[PDB]
Amino acid sequence: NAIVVDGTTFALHGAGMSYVFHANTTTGDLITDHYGASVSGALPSPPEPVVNGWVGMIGRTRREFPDQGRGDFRIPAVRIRQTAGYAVSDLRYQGHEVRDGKPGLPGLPATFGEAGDVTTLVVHLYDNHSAVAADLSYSVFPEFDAVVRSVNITNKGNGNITIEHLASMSVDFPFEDLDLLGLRGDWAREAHRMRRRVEYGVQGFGSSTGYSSHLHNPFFVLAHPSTTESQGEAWGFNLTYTGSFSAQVEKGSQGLTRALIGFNPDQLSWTLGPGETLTSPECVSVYSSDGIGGMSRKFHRLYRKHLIRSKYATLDRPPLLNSWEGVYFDYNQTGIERLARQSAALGIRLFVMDDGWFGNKYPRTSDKAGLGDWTPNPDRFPDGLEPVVERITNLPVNGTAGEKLRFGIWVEPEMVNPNSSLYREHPDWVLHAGSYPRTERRNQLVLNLALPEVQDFIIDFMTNLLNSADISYVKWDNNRGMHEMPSTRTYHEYMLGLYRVLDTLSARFPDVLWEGCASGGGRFDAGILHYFPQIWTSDNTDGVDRITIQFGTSLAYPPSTMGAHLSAVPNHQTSRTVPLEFRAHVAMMGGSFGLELDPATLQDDPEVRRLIKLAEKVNPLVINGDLYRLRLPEESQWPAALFVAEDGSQAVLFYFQVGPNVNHAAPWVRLQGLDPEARYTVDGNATYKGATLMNLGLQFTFDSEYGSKVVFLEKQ
Amino acid sequence: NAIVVDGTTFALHGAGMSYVFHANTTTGDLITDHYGASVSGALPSPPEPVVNGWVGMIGRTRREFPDQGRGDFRIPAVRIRQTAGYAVSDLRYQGHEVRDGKPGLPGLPATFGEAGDVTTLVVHLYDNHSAVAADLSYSVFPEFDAVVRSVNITNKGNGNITIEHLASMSVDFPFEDLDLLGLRGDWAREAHRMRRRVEYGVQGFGSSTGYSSHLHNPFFVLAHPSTTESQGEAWGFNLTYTGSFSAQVEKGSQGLTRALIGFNPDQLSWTLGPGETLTSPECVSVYSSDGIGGMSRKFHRLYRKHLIRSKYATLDRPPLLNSWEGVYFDYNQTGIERLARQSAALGIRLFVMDDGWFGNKYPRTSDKAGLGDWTPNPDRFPDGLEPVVERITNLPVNGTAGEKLRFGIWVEPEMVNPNSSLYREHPDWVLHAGSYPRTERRNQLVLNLALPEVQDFIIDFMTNLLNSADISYVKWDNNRGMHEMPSTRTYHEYMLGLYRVLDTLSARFPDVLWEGCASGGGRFDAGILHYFPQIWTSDNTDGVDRITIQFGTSLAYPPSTMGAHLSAVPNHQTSRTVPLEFRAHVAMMGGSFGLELDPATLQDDPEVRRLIKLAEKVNPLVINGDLYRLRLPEESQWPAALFVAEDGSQAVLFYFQVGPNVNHAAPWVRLQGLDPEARYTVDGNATYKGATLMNLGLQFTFDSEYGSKVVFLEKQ
Repeated sequence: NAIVVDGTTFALHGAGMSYVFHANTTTGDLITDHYGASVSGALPSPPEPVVNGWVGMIGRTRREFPDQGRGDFRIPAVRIRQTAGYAVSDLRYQGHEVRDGKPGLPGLPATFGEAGDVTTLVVHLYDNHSAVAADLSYSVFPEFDAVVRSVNITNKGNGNITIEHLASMSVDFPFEDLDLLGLRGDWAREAHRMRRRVEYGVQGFGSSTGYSSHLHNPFFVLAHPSTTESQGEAWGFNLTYTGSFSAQVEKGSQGLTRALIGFNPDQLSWTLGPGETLTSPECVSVYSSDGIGGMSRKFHRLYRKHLIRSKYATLDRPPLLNSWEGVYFDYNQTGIERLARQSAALGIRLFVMDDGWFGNKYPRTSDKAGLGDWTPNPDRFPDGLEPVVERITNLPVNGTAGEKLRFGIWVEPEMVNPNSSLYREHPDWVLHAGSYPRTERRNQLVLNLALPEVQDFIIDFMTNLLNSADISYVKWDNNRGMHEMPSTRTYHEYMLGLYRVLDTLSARFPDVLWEGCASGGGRFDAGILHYFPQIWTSDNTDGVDRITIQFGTSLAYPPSTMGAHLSAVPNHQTSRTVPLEFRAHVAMMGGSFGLELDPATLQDDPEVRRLIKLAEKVNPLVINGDLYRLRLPEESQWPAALFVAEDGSQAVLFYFQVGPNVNHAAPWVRLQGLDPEARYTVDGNATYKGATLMNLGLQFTFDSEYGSKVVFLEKQ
Repeated sequence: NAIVVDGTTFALHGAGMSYVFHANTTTGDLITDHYGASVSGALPSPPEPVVNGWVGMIGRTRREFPDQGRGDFRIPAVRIRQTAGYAVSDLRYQGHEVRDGKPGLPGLPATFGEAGDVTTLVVHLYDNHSAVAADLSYSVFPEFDAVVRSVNITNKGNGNITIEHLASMSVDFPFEDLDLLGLRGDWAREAHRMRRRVEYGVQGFGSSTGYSSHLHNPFFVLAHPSTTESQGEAWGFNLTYTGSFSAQVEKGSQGLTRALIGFNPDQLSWTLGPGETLTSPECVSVYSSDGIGGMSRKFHRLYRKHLIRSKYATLDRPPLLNSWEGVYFDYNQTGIERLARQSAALGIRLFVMDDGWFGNKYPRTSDKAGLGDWTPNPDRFPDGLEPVVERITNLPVNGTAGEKLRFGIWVEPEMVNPNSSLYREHPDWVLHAGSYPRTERRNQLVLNLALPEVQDFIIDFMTNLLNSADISYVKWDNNRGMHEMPSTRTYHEYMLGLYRVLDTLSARFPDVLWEGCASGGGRFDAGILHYFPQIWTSDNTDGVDRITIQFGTSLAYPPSTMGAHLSAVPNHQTSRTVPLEFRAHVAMMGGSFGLELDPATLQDDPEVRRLIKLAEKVNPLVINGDLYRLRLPEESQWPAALFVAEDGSQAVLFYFQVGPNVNHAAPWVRLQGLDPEARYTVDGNATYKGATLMNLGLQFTFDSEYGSKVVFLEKQ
């Protein structure tokens, strides 16, 4: 009984969430009644508001699919330029259907589930005067208090129409003070938490790169001002889409707040011919009454159970060594094998050969050539790739007894250098607008994945690459945004093309571990997580800054999803030097731990082998546990996080001291998410009751500029 | 004409400040009218308030010298236990006197000036029921907008009275929003700026250590919430005292705000026999209508001209090398001359021998023995101190053509180790209370400077030490607070003793550079500064923390006063590693630049030598210039300071980037204090108008974790 229909009243009920709206059988419009904690039985209906001035009754109600141009002066969820040239729309309720389970989304990633886990309501709207239909989908995963929404615009007329704006999700909030949380950043500093009070007017963010981007993530939280990581009410929203997007919160004149996410309107002019349909990407919505952190934990469990479809969602990731920051472009066969040998002697189970291996006539010896020609470079691999992959995958891994090293490889399929062979043959494969200059970023242009030719070029050279040697890992990079485009339609057709490609290649190679990447987290979104079980979090590999970046990213996405590598010091992006154990402890909070340096530069082998076994020990709890962000880096210089097994048997605490703490008391870190009346053994020694660890806590002191502790808890 | 008297109205006028109060003919009370920017002529009087409830008229007025116990329930400026046992006091105006110049204070440090720079009004109050006189002094330095206040209480009856509380200055503000600024800290983190809204109730701070302490400085600012370093009204208050203090700011039930500073009342129980007198220390107050930075510049120029009496107040300090961090206790004759030789090799002009040189039967080889025994250790100085100091003062200074190195020494006169000959001889000289444990801090006790025996002991061993070799610099340290006291009287009696000793010694050796110290800034107050031209700012020598520490101290005291040493890395207090040029540039903001490291551990002699020459070049501006804090380290990671010559012909700009600035724009630093129409050549290259440098500014970028720039300006 997760969806309940009485009359025109639709109720979606999770475990501790409820979402209730109804159709007004006088105006035909869908009106929101409640989105929050559980309600049941009869609900109080609001007294009718007195109407004065220009704002009519339509400007005073909470709406679910608001249009503009018939009296509502607030931001709309939809804009349609009709065939006759009006931008008016009057979509009136027509009927509905409830079904158990969740239909797929055509050509797009979506959450999925079976009849027990999820129930779906589709509501049908129709415009009599313009012959346009809109179908609104609502799915409830009741276990996670999640509501997944998406919308369809179908043109049933006889001329064309243009969708000038189409929000995936559109919720109207009652009059109450709200705070908006987002993640903002840029290259080497993605996912910085920002929190601001919602003001009369518009605030929000989006992306115009054509991808979800480093600048803003397609994610935001509305909270009461008093809401913390563990107290109070939060509403999260996540767009399942890798393209441009727009997120907007508007507190209207009357005091109700409108929140909406979907396509970036400015890159959506979607012509619909008679009989065509536009399908928005899904938006996943979570409510929590247990603070922002409760909201995150439901997201994390939902994505790990009903979004990440790869067989690695719950499997542990091998500690890897990536060759980029250790060797950059300057190597050949000889060096790659040197890195692989030192890798397996240290206990690393997977070796990744990053940029620099490909191109022939135009070799990838720098930023400036070879993207597009995806065959090994004979100057560097004279007998091909397969014999080197062969010798690398015969190296035994230290401290393992049995297992041999695995090999992975870097690719950037959507891109081409002008100085390449592919570009010389197919210069029209790239994104461009007529005769305008083809602007480069890092000397490359973007391939037009809206063309089926370009799609099959990528599908084919990756199928051939993965069948040419023993490759069990692919890092799929993407190092610039879209600039000039042959039409506004191409923004979303590129993404439909990329999804066909990612869908084919990941279904075709289910045993490859695929890592997304885009100069780090430039495409860190649920859209990519559907096909890839993990994403390179950031090119910033500095211990101190990775704590801010990993904490912010975990606001929406599960730590299982985050790649994190121990790097060399002084750090190549910050120039900051941080001790080796601090750097490692930070990386162990990523689902996929690894090294990214020349192992020749690290001289304490027993320490490194000791940190790699610790990484393997904590990796199961990071993959499958629940995260409690005990102390945020934004609030203090002692950030801390707690991973609790889903069944409470075990926990691991990461606790850091960032600044020096000169001549001063240290705080107490208090845990949460334990059993108050249970006993827990802390790091094999003392034994405390759950209530003590949660209401008193532990205190750690350091006499150093940087300090860190990884502490294990066993229940009894 | 700085003091205008009209009947019972008293007006104190400065360049842009007026301070106006009057005696109420009917009540005898001194009422404040205005403490702010200039007024003249007739002043508007407040309409009379309506009285309802328990708070009578006395609780609704602005009072100059408030008592309690006659209907004013607000915090009082004085409390006297009369001979009959009452704590009541009705001091009424009897008369006044205006004089040119300014009297000194009996036994206490105080500001000074001759006729043309300062004028003084004394108001006589007298209580006829109890025979108690009180005399309030107001002095105006018109050029600096400074009012200095102090009060004597004289017992003129036939019994004893007790002064249980006596504030040095007390102002009632009208009803208006106020912010309170102070300097808080502890060892190795002195002088952190703090700012808070003033609230209904009490707020403030003080010292219970017997000295002015690292924990709070005897200083505070009242400013409007909108007030910045360069805009708005600010009222500063500074207590010229090295002992315990209390500063309280109370917003009363009616909304007037009472500010008071003076003796700590809990450490003041002063009994006056018939005819006896108590003098409070003076309180300097500065008003500025040009922001908190304008108030500091007036404090800085007033202290340099009218407080710091040493001949070094406006003399350049020689670059010095201190042995403490390079060698600690472990050395003898041979290592001291090594350090001196190497120091002269770098261009260092003054070599200071720090702790560890003294002691005989209980040698000072560590923290645990020898304080009290101020003869040179024969195990470390077999032929005495004079032969070594002779060879040291013969070393020529490199790049100086002629000058010979000077020698300095460290002493801690007010302290004794139980393991010392002094203590076995005179065990009763230490501060103690009967048979209570003599609790130690850093293995030492405090000598009771209230006893003339102790004073004459300190004068004698310092005079014999300074006459026994060619010593031109003394570092007077003091490494613990007071604990047990033979009586409450002793808190102030100690200070009167300490000041007699500092007066005697500092006038007996006017050509020694005296530098105060107390575990860094434990006695960084106007009291010491009267006798010593510079003070060791903090034991923390980390370059990043000294920015905060030095900017903070500069809120009250001039940069010519602050000692700063370039240290080695990793830092001994923080463990931080910071680049040498950064470290060096931070230390050039203090008046006495120095080195505190073993010269053999230097990565670059040529770069050190070039940095010492740069210190000698910036020093005249730091000693005599006006400080403009352009950007505060509490507000961004780009702190900046500007020293402008009094005549505006030259300026030095210090600019810092503290953390890394990864992939992000940098701010503009905008100057101030220049002539908008003059032209100024920047670092011998470009030439810009003053308005351009002030309204647009300069921009600096960095590819590193830590950046710094020292940029010189010359009028044309």
